[PDB]
Amino acid sequence: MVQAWYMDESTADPRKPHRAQPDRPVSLEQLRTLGVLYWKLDADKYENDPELEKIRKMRNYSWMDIITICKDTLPNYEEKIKMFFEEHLHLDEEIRYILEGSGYFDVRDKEDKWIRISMEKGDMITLPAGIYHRFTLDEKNYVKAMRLFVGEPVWTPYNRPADHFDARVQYMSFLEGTA
Ligand SMILES: CSCCC(=O)C(=O)O
Ligand SMILES: [Co+2]
Repeated sequence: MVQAWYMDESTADPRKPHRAQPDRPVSLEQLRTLGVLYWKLDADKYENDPELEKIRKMRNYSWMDIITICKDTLPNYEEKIKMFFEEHLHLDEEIRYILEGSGYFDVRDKEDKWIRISMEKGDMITLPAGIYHRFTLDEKNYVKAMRLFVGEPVWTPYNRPADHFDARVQYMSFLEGTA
Protein backbone atom coordinates (compact mmCIF):
# COMPACT_ATOMS: atom_id res chain seq x y z
CA MET A 1 0.00 0.00 0.00
CA VAL A 2 0.93 3.67 -0.37
CA GLN A 3 3.60 4.95 2.01
CA ALA A 4 3.41 8.29 3.81
CA TRP A 5 5.29 9.52 6.88
CA TYR A 6 6.16 12.40 9.14
CA MET A 7 9.57 13.84 8.27
CA ASP A 8 12.79 14.18 10.28
CA GLU A 9 14.26 17.56 11.21
CA SER A 10 17.00 17.69 8.56
CA THR A 11 16.72 20.38 5.87
CA ALA A 12 19.53 18.88 3.78
CA ASP A 13 19.11 16.74 0.64
CA PRO A 14 15.36 17.12 -0.02
CA ARG A 15 15.26 14.12 -2.38
CA LYS A 16 16.12 11.65 0.40
CA PRO A 17 13.28 9.96 2.29
CA HIS A 18 13.67 11.99 5.52
CA ARG A 19 11.76 9.48 7.65
CA ALA A 20 11.24 10.61 11.24
CA GLN A 21 12.97 8.47 13.87
CA PRO A 22 11.38 6.53 15.23
CA ASP A 23 9.03 5.87 12.29
CA ARG A 24 5.80 7.84 12.25
CA PRO A 25 3.78 6.40 9.35
CA VAL A 26 0.68 8.14 8.06
CA SER A 27 -2.32 6.16 6.85
CA LEU A 28 -4.61 6.81 3.90
CA GLU A 29 -7.34 7.43 6.43
CA GLN A 30 -5.40 10.26 8.09
CA LEU A 31 -4.65 11.76 4.66
CA ARG A 32 -8.41 11.80 3.94
CA THR A 33 -8.93 14.00 7.01
CA LEU A 34 -6.71 16.49 5.16
CA GLY A 35 -8.88 16.17 2.05
CA VAL A 36 -6.17 14.18 0.23
CA LEU A 37 -7.63 11.30 -1.79
CA TYR A 38 -5.86 8.36 -3.40
CA TRP A 39 -6.55 5.61 -5.94
CA LYS A 40 -4.39 2.72 -7.13
CA LEU A 41 -4.49 1.90 -10.86
CA ASP A 42 -2.72 -0.24 -13.48
CA ALA A 43 -0.50 2.44 -15.00
CA ASP A 44 0.30 0.22 -17.99
CA LYS A 45 -3.33 0.68 -19.06
CA TYR A 46 -3.42 4.50 -18.77
CA GLU A 47 -4.28 5.08 -22.45
CA ASN A 48 -7.42 2.95 -22.14
CA ASP A 49 -8.51 2.07 -18.63
CA PRO A 50 -12.18 1.77 -17.57
CA GLU A 51 -11.04 2.08 -13.94
CA LEU A 52 -9.42 5.49 -14.57
CA GLU A 53 -12.51 6.52 -16.53
CA LYS A 54 -14.66 5.73 -13.50
CA ILE A 55 -12.59 8.06 -11.34
CA ARG A 56 -12.50 10.80 -13.97
CA LYS A 57 -16.28 10.71 -14.47
CA MET A 58 -16.98 10.62 -10.73
CA ARG A 59 -14.73 13.62 -10.05
CA ASN A 60 -15.32 15.52 -13.30
CA TYR A 61 -11.63 15.36 -14.32
CA SER A 62 -12.51 16.36 -17.85
CA TRP A 63 -9.01 17.51 -18.81
CA MET A 64 -5.68 15.69 -18.87
CA ASP A 65 -2.18 15.76 -20.31
CA ILE A 66 1.13 14.01 -19.70
CA ILE A 67 4.29 15.52 -18.23
CA THR A 68 7.76 13.99 -18.07
CA ILE A 69 10.13 15.41 -15.50
CA CYS A 70 13.53 14.58 -16.89
CA LYS A 71 16.71 16.67 -16.53
CA ASP A 72 17.16 16.33 -20.29
CA THR A 73 13.75 16.57 -21.95
CA LEU A 74 11.76 19.04 -19.81
CA PRO A 75 11.77 22.65 -21.12
CA ASN A 76 12.91 25.11 -18.42
CA TYR A 77 13.59 22.10 -16.20
CA GLU A 78 15.64 23.72 -13.43
CA GLU A 79 13.22 26.58 -12.84
CA LYS A 80 10.21 24.26 -13.02
CA ILE A 81 11.41 21.84 -10.33
CA LYS A 82 12.31 24.78 -8.10
CA MET A 83 8.74 26.06 -8.42
CA PHE A 84 7.27 22.60 -7.70
CA PHE A 85 9.20 22.43 -4.43
CA GLU A 86 8.42 25.89 -3.01
CA GLU A 87 5.62 25.50 -0.44
CA HIS A 88 2.49 26.71 -2.20
CA LEU A 89 -1.24 26.27 -2.70
CA HIS A 90 -3.63 26.36 -5.65
CA LEU A 91 -7.19 27.60 -6.06
CA ASP A 92 -8.09 24.24 -7.68
CA GLU A 93 -7.40 20.55 -7.02
CA GLU A 94 -3.95 19.22 -7.92
CA ILE A 95 -4.46 15.77 -9.44
CA ARG A 96 -1.52 13.62 -10.53
CA TYR A 97 -1.40 10.00 -11.71
CA ILE A 98 2.12 8.51 -11.78
CA LEU A 99 2.76 6.56 -15.01
CA GLU A 100 6.49 5.89 -14.53
CA GLY A 101 9.11 6.67 -11.93
CA SER A 102 8.38 8.25 -8.58
CA GLY A 103 8.45 11.30 -6.35
CA TYR A 104 7.32 12.87 -3.10
CA PHE A 105 4.37 15.12 -2.41
CA ASP A 106 4.73 16.85 0.95
CA VAL A 107 1.61 18.25 2.61
CA ARG A 108 0.97 20.16 5.86
CA ASP A 109 -1.08 18.36 8.49
CA LYS A 110 -3.55 20.06 10.84
CA GLU A 111 -0.71 21.28 13.08
CA ASP A 112 1.31 22.48 10.07
CA LYS A 113 3.79 19.59 10.31
CA TRP A 114 5.08 18.12 7.04
CA ILE A 115 3.87 14.74 5.87
CA ARG A 116 5.83 13.16 3.01
CA ILE A 117 3.78 11.06 0.59
CA SER A 118 5.72 8.62 -1.60
CA MET A 119 4.11 8.33 -5.05
CA GLU A 120 5.07 5.52 -7.44
CA LYS A 121 3.89 3.99 -10.72
CA GLY A 122 0.16 3.32 -10.46
CA ASP A 123 -0.50 5.86 -7.70
CA MET A 124 -3.05 8.63 -8.27
CA ILE A 125 -3.57 11.47 -5.80
CA THR A 126 -5.61 14.63 -5.50
CA LEU A 127 -4.51 17.49 -3.25
CA PRO A 128 -7.48 19.70 -2.40
CA ALA A 129 -7.62 23.39 -3.32
CA GLY A 130 -6.08 25.41 -0.50
CA ILE A 131 -3.75 22.79 0.92
CA TYR A 132 -0.13 23.86 1.41
CA HIS A 133 2.10 21.39 -0.43
CA ARG A 134 5.20 20.87 -2.55
CA PHE A 135 6.64 18.24 -4.88
CA THR A 136 10.14 16.86 -5.31
CA LEU A 137 11.69 14.06 -7.34
CA ASP A 138 13.23 11.34 -5.20
CA GLU A 139 16.79 10.07 -5.53
CA LYS A 140 15.90 8.26 -8.77
CA ASN A 141 15.42 11.72 -10.31
CA TYR A 142 12.60 10.80 -12.69
CA VAL A 143 8.82 10.83 -12.94
CA LYS A 144 6.26 10.64 -15.75
CA ALA A 145 2.79 11.72 -14.68
CA MET A 146 -0.68 12.35 -16.04
CA ARG A 147 -2.00 15.76 -14.95
CA LEU A 148 -5.76 16.02 -14.61
CA PHE A 149 -8.01 19.02 -14.03
CA VAL A 150 -11.66 19.90 -13.48
CA GLY A 151 -12.08 21.80 -16.74
CA GLU A 152 -9.43 23.86 -18.58
CA PRO A 153 -6.41 24.06 -16.30
CA VAL A 154 -4.89 26.96 -14.43
CA TRP A 155 -1.60 25.90 -12.84
CA THR A 156 -0.74 29.03 -10.86
CA PRO A 157 1.01 28.29 -7.56
CA TYR A 158 0.61 30.81 -4.77
CA ASN A 159 3.68 30.46 -2.59
CA ARG A 160 3.11 30.54 1.16
CA PRO A 161 1.99 32.86 2.64
CA ALA A 162 -1.21 32.76 0.59
CA ASP A 163 -3.74 32.85 3.39
CA HIS A 164 -6.15 35.46 2.02
CA PHE A 165 -7.67 33.35 -0.79
CA ASP A 166 -11.26 32.09 -0.51
CA ALA A 167 -10.04 28.60 -1.49
CA ARG A 168 -7.75 28.59 1.55
CA VAL A 169 -10.48 29.93 3.85
CA GLN A 170 -12.91 27.24 2.65
CA TYR A 171 -10.23 24.57 3.05
CA MET A 172 -9.59 25.66 6.66
CA SER A 173 -13.34 25.41 7.21
CA PHE A 174 -13.24 21.86 5.79
CA LEU A 175 -10.47 20.88 8.24
CA GLU A 176 -12.65 21.85 11.21
CA GLY A 177 -15.11 19.21 10.03
CA THR A 178 -12.85 16.15 9.83
CA ALA A 179 -11.57 13.89 12.63
C1 LIG B 1 4.37 14.19 -10.43
S1 LIG B 1 3.89 15.59 -11.40
C2 LIG B 1 5.22 16.75 -11.33
C3 LIG B 1 4.91 17.79 -10.28
C4 LIG B 1 3.88 18.79 -10.75
O1 LIG B 1 3.35 18.71 -11.84
C5 LIG B 1 3.51 19.90 -9.80
O2 LIG B 1 4.08 19.96 -8.68
O3 LIG B 1 2.64 20.74 -10.14
CO1 LIG C 1 1.20 22.31 -6.63
